[PDB]
Amino acid sequence: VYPKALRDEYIMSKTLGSEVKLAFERKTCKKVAIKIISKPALNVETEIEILKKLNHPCIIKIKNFFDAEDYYIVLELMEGGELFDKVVGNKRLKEATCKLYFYQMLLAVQYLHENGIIHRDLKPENVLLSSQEEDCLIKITDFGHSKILTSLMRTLCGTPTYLAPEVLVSVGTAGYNRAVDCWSLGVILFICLSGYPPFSEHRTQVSLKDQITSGKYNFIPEVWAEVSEKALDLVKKLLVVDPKARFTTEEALRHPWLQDEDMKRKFQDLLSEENESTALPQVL
Ligand SMILES: COc1cc(-c2cnc(N)c(-c3ccc(C(N)=O)cc3)c2)ccc1O
Repeated sequence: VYPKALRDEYIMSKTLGSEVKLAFERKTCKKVAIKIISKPALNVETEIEILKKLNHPCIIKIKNFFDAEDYYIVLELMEGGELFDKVVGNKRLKEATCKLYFYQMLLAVQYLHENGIIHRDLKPENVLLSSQEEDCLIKITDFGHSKILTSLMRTLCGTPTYLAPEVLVSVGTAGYNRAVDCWSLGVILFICLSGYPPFSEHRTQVSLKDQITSGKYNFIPEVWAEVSEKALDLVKKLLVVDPKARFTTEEALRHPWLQDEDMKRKFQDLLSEENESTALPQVL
């Protein structure tokens, strides 16, 4: 059974994932999502400490937290469910929709990056859709694995006299960890546009570690011929092996594919519409 303190504010309903439960807030009769996590502590102390501090349309907000036998985390409820469900089993979203979704993905991740945060676990199932409309807001979720951006920094201005070699060498590449969420975005954009994974083991004898390190991804021109060159061009620039050359969230946001005033207009429209709920009258 659930804590008295939890049951006291919420009315636990059905299951949504596995675990995430649906619940109603007593005060308001509004639907919320409650994530349960059994005992560990580190990932949560931080996911909360992060979520609490974050503030963006395309990042999931935390509504409440319960430290008990297990951990209960109360979040905004995304009604469209996971993005994974939209692409699983070679389903595929129309390009215009991918641009819409990916644009928000870029905004969200750029946001984290501006704030010294690295998600590190971006997958189709950590992206949630605000409704069942395929014209909806998406939100990034699952900050369990996030890093937060100085060891080297200090080590640097000192006596390199005893400093091991490997550490100085580590400098050239230091400070580029975020590049890994851009990889992941790349992988995601691929699956979305095509229907299929860039590096799977379906019909191929080359290892998976080797497809990825090489950069050589299963490219099936039959499916891709349906997809624009502008789109695919971007996928290519995110799936760069060298992280220093890889596209950043910003370079991606400046890419031709994303200079599309309609998709941006639709996102606007979509934005304000969510905000009508909270719209405070303001000074004129
Ligand atoms: C179609 O209905 C479904 C909804 C959900 C669902 C709805 N809202 C959410 N906030 C979440 C959710 C997903 C991931 C996490 C995380 N990993 O921390 C937290 C909350 C899920 C899921 C399936 C559905 O069929």
